[PDB]
Amino acid sequence: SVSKANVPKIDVSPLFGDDQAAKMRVAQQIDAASRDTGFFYAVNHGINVQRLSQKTKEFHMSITPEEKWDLAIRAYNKEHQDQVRAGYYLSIPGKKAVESFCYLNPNFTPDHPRIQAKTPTHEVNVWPDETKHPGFQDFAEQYYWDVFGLSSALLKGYALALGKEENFFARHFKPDDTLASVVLIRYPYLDPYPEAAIKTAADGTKLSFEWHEDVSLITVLYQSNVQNLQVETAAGYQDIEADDTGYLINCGSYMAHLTNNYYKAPIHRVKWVNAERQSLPFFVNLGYDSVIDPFDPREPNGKSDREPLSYGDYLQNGLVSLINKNGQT
Ligand SMILES: C[C@@H](NC(=O)[C@H](CS)NC(=O)CCC[C@H](N)C(=O)O)C(=O)O
Ligand SMILES: [Fe+2]
Repeated sequence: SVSKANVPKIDVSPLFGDDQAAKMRVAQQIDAASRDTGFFYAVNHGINVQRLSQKTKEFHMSITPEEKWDLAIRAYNKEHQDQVRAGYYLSIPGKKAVESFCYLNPNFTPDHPRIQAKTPTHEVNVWPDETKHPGFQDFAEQYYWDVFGLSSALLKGYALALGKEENFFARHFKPDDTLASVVLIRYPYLDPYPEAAIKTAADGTKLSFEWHEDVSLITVLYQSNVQNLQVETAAGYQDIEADDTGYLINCGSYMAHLTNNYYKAPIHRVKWVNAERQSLPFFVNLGYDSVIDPFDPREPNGKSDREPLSYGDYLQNGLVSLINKNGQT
């Protein structure tokens, strides 16, 4: 007997346009959801999301164990020391069910100043062989720019929601330096299902991934129509219903930092469900040196005691802590 969570569907199309009052009315809906369960679905987002699903299914289902070693992150392949973030995250049959492929900003090439200077969190994407996966790199790169465009529009809504000018976050979310990532997650069907891949909550619920706050400004998530997400509320954990036509949005712990917990980063987790499904998050992260002053929209004056925190240190530390709390993925 678990409840459904209030996860309103908000038409974000006005954030792409120039009707200011219409943008305010969207911002009011984002303010309301951000202060309630902390989730909403963005609809009328303009992304070709059936193609995203199909191309991702194609990749996941045609990639071979050989390819996966050749693309693997440092945790699965020691030869691959630079890859802490970007690459393949392998399955372990009998033990670990999930697997995935993470990629970063496509403008991180050997000549980008940030990979010349070896700045942490910045990596050059690895890719499969073009003729084994025809069109995949081109598809994936363009998806990165499509969701970047969406996320950019959402962030104008968050800014307006908070009483700011609309470019308040978005001006620091730039194609040249953003540390945003796409992750293409596969959660497979299996029996026998490997028991070491299931965790049990304090309430008995079986899980594929335990409670956590996201490491992001916001998170912009496509998922297949299989129900799996729960958010923690004052009244206990609630089910987030699936909607494969929409993007599930929520704040991460950096928005909570920037707003003195006014927009909280909702605590959530993933139920274990034995079904073939996709989780494709885009983590909206700012540039390495972005350091917005924390504010407080509770206060007549808007002043916060919190100290600024540069996005790169935030992210490097947060990613590492997520792995320590909830395991290597
Ligand atoms: C939405 C999706 N998220 C996840 O699996 C979890 C929790 S938000 N996220 C992560 O592991 C963080 C990956 C960061 C990525 N490698 C990067 O370098 O940026 C899910 O749980 O299905
Ligand atoms: Fe999450």
